[PDB]
Amino acid sequence: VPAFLSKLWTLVEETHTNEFITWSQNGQSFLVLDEQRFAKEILPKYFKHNNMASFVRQLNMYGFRKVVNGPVEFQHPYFKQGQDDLLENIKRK
Amino acid sequence: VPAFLSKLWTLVEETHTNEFITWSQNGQSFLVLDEQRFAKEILPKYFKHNNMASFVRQLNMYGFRKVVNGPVEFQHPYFKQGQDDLLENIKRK
DNA sequence: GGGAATATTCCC
DNA sequence: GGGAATATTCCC
Ligand code: NA
Ligand code: NA
Repeated sequence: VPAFLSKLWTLVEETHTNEFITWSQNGQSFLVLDEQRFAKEILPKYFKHNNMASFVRQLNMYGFRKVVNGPVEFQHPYFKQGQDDLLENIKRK
Repeated sequence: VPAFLSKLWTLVEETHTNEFITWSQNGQSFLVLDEQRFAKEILPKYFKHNNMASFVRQLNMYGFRKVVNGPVEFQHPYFKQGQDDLLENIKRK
């Protein structure tokens, strides 16, 4: 499991970040709320940048898809709450 | 000129970093003094890491060579004090 | 030092 | 969103 996936799981799961990034209700996707504050305040604590576009570039590199200020939602079939055993099934493109 | 070369020039030229990274006497190379403190304190102000090996990986990627705690010295034929016009001649391998 | 994997940036 | 350039990491 590459660092991006382990950090992303920690990021979503961690309670102290849930103001900005957290599981959806059904646990089959995650939400990013307050994207401007998320990228300035949260991203540089886990990654080497503060750019939402670079975070989303990584999501796309691992096959995450968007779920169609305001919350944004992303999903991967093998990124599921309580099922971190599926993380090894996610492949970098 | 890629970001590494412009930052490296700024890093060497800047007086406030000369405790750790500075031109040699003849201006044809630069010196890194106190490498442990250089990488913990100076590198993360200009790059996205604090690892001497990653800085040296970039030097090698641009054709810099080492000049044979203790000071270490690096040179490139087109990295010359007062001649930043030569920076465009440095090529990434 | 350098090849190659992953990360970030840049641009279409 | 994704190709490709540059940056950083990892390993030999
Ligand atoms: Na969270
Ligand atoms: Na300096």
